Amino acid sequence: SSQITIQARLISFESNRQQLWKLMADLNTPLINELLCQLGQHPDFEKWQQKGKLPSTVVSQLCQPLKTDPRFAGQPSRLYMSAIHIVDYIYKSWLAIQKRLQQQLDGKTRWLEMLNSDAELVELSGDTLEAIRVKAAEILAIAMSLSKTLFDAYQETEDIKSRSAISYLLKNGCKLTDKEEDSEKFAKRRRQVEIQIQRLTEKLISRMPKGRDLTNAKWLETLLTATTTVAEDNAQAKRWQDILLTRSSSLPFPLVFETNEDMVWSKNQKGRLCVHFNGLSDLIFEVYCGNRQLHWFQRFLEDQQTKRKSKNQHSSGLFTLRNGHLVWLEGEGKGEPWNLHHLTLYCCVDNRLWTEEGTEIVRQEKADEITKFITNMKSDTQQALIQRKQSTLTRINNSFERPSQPLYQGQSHILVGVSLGLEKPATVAVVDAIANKVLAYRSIKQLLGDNYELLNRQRRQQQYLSHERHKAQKNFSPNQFGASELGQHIDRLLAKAIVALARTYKAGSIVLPKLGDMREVVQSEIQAIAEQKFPGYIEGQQKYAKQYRVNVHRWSYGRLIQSIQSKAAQTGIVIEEGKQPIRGSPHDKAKELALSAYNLRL
DNA sequence: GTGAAGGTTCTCTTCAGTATTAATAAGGCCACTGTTAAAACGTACTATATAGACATCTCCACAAAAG
Repeated sequence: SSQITIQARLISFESNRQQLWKLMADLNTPLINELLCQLGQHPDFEKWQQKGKLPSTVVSQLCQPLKTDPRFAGQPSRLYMSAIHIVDYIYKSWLAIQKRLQQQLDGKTRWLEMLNSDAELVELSGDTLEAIRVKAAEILAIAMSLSKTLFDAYQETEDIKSRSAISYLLKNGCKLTDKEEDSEKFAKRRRQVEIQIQRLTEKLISRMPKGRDLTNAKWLETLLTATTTVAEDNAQAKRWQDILLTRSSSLPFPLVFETNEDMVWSKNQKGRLCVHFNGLSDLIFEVYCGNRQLHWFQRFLEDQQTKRKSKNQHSSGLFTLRNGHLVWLEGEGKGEPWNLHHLTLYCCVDNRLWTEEGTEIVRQEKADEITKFITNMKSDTQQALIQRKQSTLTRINNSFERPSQPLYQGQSHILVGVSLGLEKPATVAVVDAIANKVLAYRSIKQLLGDNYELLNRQRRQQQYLSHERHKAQKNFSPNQFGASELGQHIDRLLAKAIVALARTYKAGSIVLPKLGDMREVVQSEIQAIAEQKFPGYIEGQQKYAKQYRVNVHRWSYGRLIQSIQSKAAQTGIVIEEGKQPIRGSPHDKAKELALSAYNLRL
């Protein structure tokens, strides 16, 4: 996770900002909207959902006739390209989501079929429980990936004895068990799977990507319709209401510049770094950044100047800058939108390209990938692709003469396990795995140190700000706020503390748990309990454990994992994934998480 | 004639998914019975511990006959 974003304000005189706003809002965003509409109507759309993959070129092909439609014709080539990238990534995202959800629904539907109680397994096997227990002992002795191997063994073995023995073996977590099945805990575990299947089935009714209408013409024409026309029935009037409540999108889609050299850097005579974008060189924007990021923007000019001095004998494949996003940030107050909103550039950089040693890491990664490509790839334009790839492979050998910082060296036998929990967001154990000894624990309080008071602040603000929103909603007041930025701050403080401890003990890796989807587990567990406690009373079921379900939906385990992954990559510490045990305290969970990831190395 | 804008391709994704070890629970009012200590409280079949109205025997003092 070595890619990170740095940002700066872009400043320019009003006519440059107005011209860019009108390009984005009047042409580029309407084009994106049109591409999303046409792409969702394509005759292959239903087979793209089955593959879960979009064709590499279909957005580019749809955009070609639109580039000369009077609605969209006025744009530079890179703005059409940006619109293509926006639309292509949206569907690459959405088709990947739907594909995995469909696989989850199919997987659990098979499990629901093969989850049979011992009373059902007796009939469906025709064998006594001891007989299927012995047959499961044989099938386990052959399947010795074990879970998948049993799922593979189940499907084509139509022999109901072995098929039931696999069912019995899978019910217990791929192992034998002597103890009797508690019939109500089984019936609950069956009911959980039905709820999960239903909730997956409902999630697969997701909407197609909606776009951003900045005119909101549909709202005003619906208002005129609903006020002067009789609704033909309740369903038309409901559709009218649903439109009238829909909020207006203020801001256009950002521009995306996937060619780092489509940002051209310079220093003006007042000494400020400046940038202009390919196709819009007349609009000079001035960089206004914090000094904590200035060294990156200075590097972008130095990388640009280095390759010009070498007459392009360097490769921009090793430019520290990777891509840019050009974004309008919503301004407070009033004005024309190019005056109200603040133009902001977000630059992706790869942190390894800062140093010379890290650049050598990237160079070999580039060289191996391109040598693979050239070997596997072998038309005129496809031969031109090979020649560009071969030019890259030649030019990445030329050095940028970057700062030298020796790479981190961590001991392979020292690991940090990080236990994640709802009550204690992180707990760490430094384990010496060949010694099987814990070198150090730290609690959440020791990780946060002097910041530990922020953790009670978060809980207190989450309560307070929720209640103030609840009160504000009843007044239709816009003053609705929350603690997300404090929560993000805490997760970043924890990430830095964990990695600093890992560096201090020379740990080779940080071990993080494969939590899965905690929210759908908790939500289906609690619903199965509540349906027994409040039969036929839906509101009673939804009130049951409401605050626990809320707490689990706020638990930011993904954001914390992501923050740890970024900080570890910036110091070259390996991340490993392990299985967090359910037994024990957060300290013991962290220790056994660490040691299991060591033993799982094969 | 260095700089600006614009062109071009990048493959296949029949793969990934489906199993545990699971925590005390996460429901709150209303009324309505029915237990469950455990506190408050009428009164019984007893086990003694006296207090004192009476009955009893004993020791000592007086009239009739004989030398």
